[PDB]
Amino acid sequence: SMHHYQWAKTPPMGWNSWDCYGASVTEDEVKGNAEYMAKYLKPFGWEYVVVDIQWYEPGANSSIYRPFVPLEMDEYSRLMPAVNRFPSAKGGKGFKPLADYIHNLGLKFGIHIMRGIPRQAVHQNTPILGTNVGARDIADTNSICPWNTDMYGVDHRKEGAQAYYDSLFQLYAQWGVDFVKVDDIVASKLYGTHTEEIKMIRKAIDRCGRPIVLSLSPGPAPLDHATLFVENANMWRMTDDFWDRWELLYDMFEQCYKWCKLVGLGHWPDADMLPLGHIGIRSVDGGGTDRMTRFTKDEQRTMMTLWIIFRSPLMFGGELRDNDEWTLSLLTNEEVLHVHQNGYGARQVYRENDHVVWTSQDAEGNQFVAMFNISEKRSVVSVSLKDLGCMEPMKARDLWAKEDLGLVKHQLAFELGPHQSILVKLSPAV
Amino acid sequence: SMHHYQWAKTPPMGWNSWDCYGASVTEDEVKGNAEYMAKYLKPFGWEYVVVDIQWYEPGANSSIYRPFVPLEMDEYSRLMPAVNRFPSAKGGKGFKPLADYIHNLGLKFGIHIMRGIPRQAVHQNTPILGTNVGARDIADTNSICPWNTDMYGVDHRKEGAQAYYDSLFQLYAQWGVDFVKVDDIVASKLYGTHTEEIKMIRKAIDRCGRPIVLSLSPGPAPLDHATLFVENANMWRMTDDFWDRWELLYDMFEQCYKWCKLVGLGHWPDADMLPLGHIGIRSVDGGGTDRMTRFTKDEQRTMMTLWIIFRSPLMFGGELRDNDEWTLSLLTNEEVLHVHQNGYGARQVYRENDHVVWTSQDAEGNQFVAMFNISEKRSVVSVSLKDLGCMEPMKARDLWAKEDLGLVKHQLAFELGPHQSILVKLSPAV
Amino acid sequence: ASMHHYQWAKTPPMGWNSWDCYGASVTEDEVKGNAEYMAKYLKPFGWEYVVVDIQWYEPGANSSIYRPFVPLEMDEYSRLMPAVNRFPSAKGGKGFKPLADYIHNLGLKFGIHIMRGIPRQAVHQNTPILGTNVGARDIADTNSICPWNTDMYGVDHRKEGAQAYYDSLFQLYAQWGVDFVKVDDIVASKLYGTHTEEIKMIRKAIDRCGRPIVLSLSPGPAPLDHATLFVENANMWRMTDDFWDRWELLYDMFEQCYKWCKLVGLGHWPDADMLPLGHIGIRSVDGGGTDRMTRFTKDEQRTMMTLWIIFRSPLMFGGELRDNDEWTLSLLTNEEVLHVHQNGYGARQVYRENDHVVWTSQDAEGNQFVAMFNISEKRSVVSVSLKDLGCMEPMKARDLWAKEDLGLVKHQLAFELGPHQSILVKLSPAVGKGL
Amino acid sequence: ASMHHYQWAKTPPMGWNSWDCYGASVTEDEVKGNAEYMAKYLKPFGWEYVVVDIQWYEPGANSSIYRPFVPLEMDEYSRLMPAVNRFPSAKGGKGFKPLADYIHNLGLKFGIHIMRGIPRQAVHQNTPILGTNVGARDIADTNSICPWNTDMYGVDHRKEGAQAYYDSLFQLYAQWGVDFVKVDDIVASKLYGTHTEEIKMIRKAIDRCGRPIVLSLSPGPAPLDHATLFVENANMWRMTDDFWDRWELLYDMFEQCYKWCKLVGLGHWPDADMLPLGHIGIRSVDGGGTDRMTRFTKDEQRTMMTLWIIFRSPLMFGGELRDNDEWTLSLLTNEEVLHVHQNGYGARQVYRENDHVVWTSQDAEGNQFVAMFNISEKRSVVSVSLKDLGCMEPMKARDLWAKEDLGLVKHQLAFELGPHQSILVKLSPAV
Repeated sequence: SMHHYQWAKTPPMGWNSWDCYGASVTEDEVKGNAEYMAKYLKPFGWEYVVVDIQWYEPGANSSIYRPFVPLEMDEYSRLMPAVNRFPSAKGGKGFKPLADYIHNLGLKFGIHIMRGIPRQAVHQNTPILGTNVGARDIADTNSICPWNTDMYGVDHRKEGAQAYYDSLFQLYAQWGVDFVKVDDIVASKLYGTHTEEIKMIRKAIDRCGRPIVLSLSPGPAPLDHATLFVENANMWRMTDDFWDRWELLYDMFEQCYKWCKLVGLGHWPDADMLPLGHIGIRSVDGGGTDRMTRFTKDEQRTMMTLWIIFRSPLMFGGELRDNDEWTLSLLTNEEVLHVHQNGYGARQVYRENDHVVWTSQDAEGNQFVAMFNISEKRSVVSVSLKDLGCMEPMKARDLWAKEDLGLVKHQLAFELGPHQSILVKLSPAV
Repeated sequence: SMHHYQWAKTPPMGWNSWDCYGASVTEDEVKGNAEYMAKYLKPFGWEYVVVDIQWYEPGANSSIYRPFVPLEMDEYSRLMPAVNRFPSAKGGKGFKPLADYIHNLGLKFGIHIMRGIPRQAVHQNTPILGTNVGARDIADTNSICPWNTDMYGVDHRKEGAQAYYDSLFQLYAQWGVDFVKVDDIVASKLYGTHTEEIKMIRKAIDRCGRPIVLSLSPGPAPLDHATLFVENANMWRMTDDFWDRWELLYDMFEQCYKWCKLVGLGHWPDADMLPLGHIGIRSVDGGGTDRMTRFTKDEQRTMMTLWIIFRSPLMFGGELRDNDEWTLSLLTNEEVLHVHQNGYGARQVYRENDHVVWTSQDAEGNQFVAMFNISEKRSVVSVSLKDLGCMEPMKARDLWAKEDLGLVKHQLAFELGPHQSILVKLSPAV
Repeated sequence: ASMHHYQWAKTPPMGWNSWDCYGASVTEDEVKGNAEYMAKYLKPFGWEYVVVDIQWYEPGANSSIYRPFVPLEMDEYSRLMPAVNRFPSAKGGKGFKPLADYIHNLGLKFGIHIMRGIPRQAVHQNTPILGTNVGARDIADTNSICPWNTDMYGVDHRKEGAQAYYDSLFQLYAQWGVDFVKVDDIVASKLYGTHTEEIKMIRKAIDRCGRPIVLSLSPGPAPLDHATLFVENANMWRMTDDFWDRWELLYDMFEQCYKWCKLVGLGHWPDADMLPLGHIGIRSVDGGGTDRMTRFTKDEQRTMMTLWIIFRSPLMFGGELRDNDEWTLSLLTNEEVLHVHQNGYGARQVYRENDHVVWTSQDAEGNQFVAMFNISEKRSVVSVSLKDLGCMEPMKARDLWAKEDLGLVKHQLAFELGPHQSILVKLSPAVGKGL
Repeated sequence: ASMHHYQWAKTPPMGWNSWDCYGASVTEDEVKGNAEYMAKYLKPFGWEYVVVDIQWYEPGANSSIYRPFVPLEMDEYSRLMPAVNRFPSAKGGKGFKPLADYIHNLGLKFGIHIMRGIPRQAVHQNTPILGTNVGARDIADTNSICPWNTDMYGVDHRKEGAQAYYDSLFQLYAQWGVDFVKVDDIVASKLYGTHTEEIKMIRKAIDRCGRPIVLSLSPGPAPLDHATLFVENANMWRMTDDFWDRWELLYDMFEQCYKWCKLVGLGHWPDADMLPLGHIGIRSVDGGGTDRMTRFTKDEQRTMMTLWIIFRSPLMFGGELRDNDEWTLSLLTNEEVLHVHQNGYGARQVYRENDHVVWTSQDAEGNQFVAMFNISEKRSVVSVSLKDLGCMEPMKARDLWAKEDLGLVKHQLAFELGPHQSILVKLSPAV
């Protein structure tokens, strides 16, 4: 129904600078991660290189924002890249040179924005492109982000509000942006979902003339706005910021369950970025510092398995150049990636005693089953073929291990350690 | 496995005794409505004859309950039909004779039940079939319905709880019940959604060996439980009790918008019963008494048109034998019903200035467009073919009037009075 | 002091209550034994109420955990009655009169717990109401229960006969000689909030019954939003949910006292709940414990007594009195401390900072009382200046619990206090007095 | 008894406030004209505060609707200052000292409105805080705004300098001669609830400034949960959101008085808000009205005065005084009625039933005051027994507004009262 669905026919795959560099990534870091993606990941689908929040804040140095500071901005109230961090942006070029470089690697370019219009623009009353009202005249008088001071909300009832958002996506299209992650929009402790700005952004993107995939943040996303999200966004965060802590991974199981009927071509509920590999380099969030992910290998596989079968977008959050062989292997298993790319219909078959099973299928007769022990004790997790809707015996294969398991006549059953999972393909017997 | 979806491949259509007779319908009134349906309505899909709440309360005489009164019940804590109101239930036969009669007319039989176990069973500690525990041992000590005194909630953690629900659906299956409307389960001012009982009921149905369509009430249904409802129920009420008042009809537009992505084969968000024809005979609800519906003809058409394109179940709430020719005409237009039976993908194309357009399609390429003026002022309501996704000129037909309208080149546009609508079919031009 | 019933509780009620020791299950013999102990060791210090707590009408009660949907003992007018197995003197329809007589003969007063409403078994049978032709069924609220007890349904004040039922209850209680009623499921409720209309019906029933009956309301937390209602209708009302011998609950009470201090006055006492001292949990499993001596340390026990004393909470001892040791009894028989509860007024939090708190009050003879508390986890000096107390000159100081003169204080009071430890001090004039 | 600042408001403050007539936009000449009126006609009856309401620091203010995000008049120490265009005597950095001097010379007292916090522009420019090496930006809360005005950010009491900033504000206000401050965005907030920590900083700043400054808090509804806090820190606090000349809001006040009546006492006055009487809405558009005489009927006006009087709310006239008619003035100059406000105590609701309400209070000479109200839509007799008043014998009765003896009353007071009409009666011992 919505043309923009065609811009994300499978769930977006890429890298995002937040978990490794907070608000502070530099051009060289972005390029290095892009070069890695081009070389090792791109043939497996990984394509977006996304500069996360506050690329317009020259003094950013962490995940903790420096409040009330000046921001780089053009003459039409539009935030611009900090030239110290992004030297190719010198001379008002913005992100075009960086985006060109990324496109020349065969990749796509993404940016984070904060909902609204900068506070400094509203206080100074700087101009808006394409109208003779000033920034001050389109601001909401009662709309802020509770955890960041950069912006005020834009009031869609005001003349010039749509013009401002149109002008942002003109700029981003000029730069060659392919993806935008809009933040302080899905959930807010003070205000709830900013629905009207979502609609203004949808319209701005549709007018700018370029395919720009729309990601919305942060969660938890209310189901009450399911129709709005499904129709307007290509991806939307189910949860608040995800980190390498078991408790947050445990919690994702329920959110997937809650959102599974709204997953479909072009509109992807988002389990958030993958905190794998080397993270916390200039981020202090998640209760950690400079580290390798604190998820155990079992937890890492559990996460990948759930995000894969659910069909979350996959946005790697570590510094890619520091990946070891293990970490790279989580990204490049063709059999596993078939479930994400070509599976559909994912659903929770059951959840009982902290054992969970999910299943999906492809168009070729295969059924995929992800079985999870999300308890604190080792245990056998099982599911009958009848509960999967398989009426005959099936061949089983462990997709992560790439290992035939033989014929299964009645049930699948595996001993799984705490937080451990397995992903199995069932197919018709020979 | 959602095998129960197959029991409601299209949204259930039928008649329900609440709006005309409150809690107090008699066997004769049910039979008469069933005979009418067999004769005039069955070829158009109308098939369920549903006895609404409190068939077990011999003194019921209104929509206002008589609180704390004795209820008709068997020896296993199961409510039974009141023999004074349902004479064929003499001798412990329950509803089997009535259901047989209804089946012999080529129709299906439905009943209303209240969640839980009767308070009188708990207080007397009457037995539960198939166990040695008593009613008192399975009751929740803190679960009531705030607007009816008949039951206490059942506690799924107690031994015997599932046995009790299993026993209910064994009885209903013995009677030949094809449809159950379970109340005090979706929403509750005191407790929210009774999720655990929904699951016990799903299980009891699945175990009883007969196809029984599951309807849940009352709304508003939380979007947060969309997965649970979609997987467990065939229909669930979006709203608190719907009545012949413009305000409630106006409000339904938003609920349909909220629920539209969860509508699909086997699982139907429910806009509630149609307060058409002669209602309020022994009901005082909705702010009215014995009357013909207070919806104007335009309003009645507006309602039918929205429920049709949305694919709400259609449960007629008036005393059918008092239909006039106008009222019957709302129920026997095959061209309109096709949109309900075979349409899919219904969505709100836009809502602006209290003008609303919805569209859906069938697999044969027809596009259906419902255009609504829900404002207080006459106006032209229009929509471009482009916004419908039609890339060239089309022919249009008014489905209610059964009248070709000719070619449309750029936009559909009609003058519509306040609260008036039209339903149009678009197909390729010659 | 507009309301006549204020005169029935000029000082905050003091007594004993069966809940913390015996749950819902106390017997006549236990009640009498605690009364006898009170008469002989406590009565000269103001302890006078002997309160039979919840479910004296439930013959099979055996714990603090209620046995749901069981038969209850009741008369022919929908009124609950004492279980005769547990209260043998109630045989022959006499109810509590004999037990109350016995208590009155000791020079004490008698109290009972009731649950708001009318028994569900009355409403379902539709049993009669004294003094009217409507039945129990016709006065019940169709949407009013207690979420943690199944005995009753609420009564709907709009229905004819509702007031007659409550009047009839207090006619019964007056006939028995009841001097005190603790009405439960009325102040707070997870489902419904405060049952204001029933509070008013009960005020009226009491006023009509012709006997002075002190009205206690339970359970908390009491909303400040209903401060006026509570102040004008009740003699005491619970500030908190059930209090037990856990430091965390005692720590929390400091804030609730702060919140309620301006509504404390003659006849109308915010209630910090019963004192879980001595031997408790005999047939109670609440509070996370079983049969035990209170888990409060001695310091905690003093800290509790000190706050309740200066605050002017009602004092309802919750342990089985006959098992008191010397230490426990000493908490109850210090006249110098009790003077602060009986004759103090104006109690206020002077400050709270770094988990140090100081409260002060005074009497009409110009003595000033100061309670100082370390509610942190570390030993520390807690101090307060005379200026902050409003004392303009040097004062003599005395440690009321220790009964020990501390000498002259020129500028400030200051004491090293262990974690959870407190002190209660009296300040009186030095200028103008001999040496 | 305990708090020294109670002695600065031994009776409930009485005065005039510019909001209901001039919104945010009053001028020096308008203030001075109202003050002159007060001095001439009102001062002998207790009216003494002349209060300049919100946004005296916003030079372009022109209504009750704020002009968001505009630059504000401010000194080098992040402190808002009077707009010299509106207050010409403030020229040359003198602030409100000349105006306050003029007012004091009339035998009156001077009040100002402030918004909680520190100005956004000070935080963005990081202007200094007097007496310290920190800046405004170092003391601001990053998640604390007013939802209905854009001028300030909240101050974070945990930060070094925070107290110094509020101390500096009250040093300025004391230098000017301020005698009363109304602090807004502090009692209630849709986003954040009661700003309890800033109330305590303000209490402390006032206590340190060396001058008696009566502390009024706004806006309501004030939560009873914070009764202690308000009673101990403030001289008055708003029970309600902004009160206007609409029956519905007057009707609602009866319940708020009932809820707050036990916390009324010397020095600490729950506040039923300003009196929308006389000529209001001159440059205000709030309350659903424009330039007008109050839409309260005479009966409603009396009913309001009567409740505020017996309850002992502060009395802050909100109209342009110079346009009073003889009627309006009469509501302010009845000494017999005012005695109930000045010397009454113990006010309580005797009952409320069928939209009839009776309040009573007394004085120390044993007079008893009874206010009887018909707040229904129908004419009716409203009565109350002497027994319910606690009068154990017959009493003389006098209608205080009419100044008319009514004779001996043996058993009950009873009067036929129109809808929204009331009466105020004094009962005193017979012979």
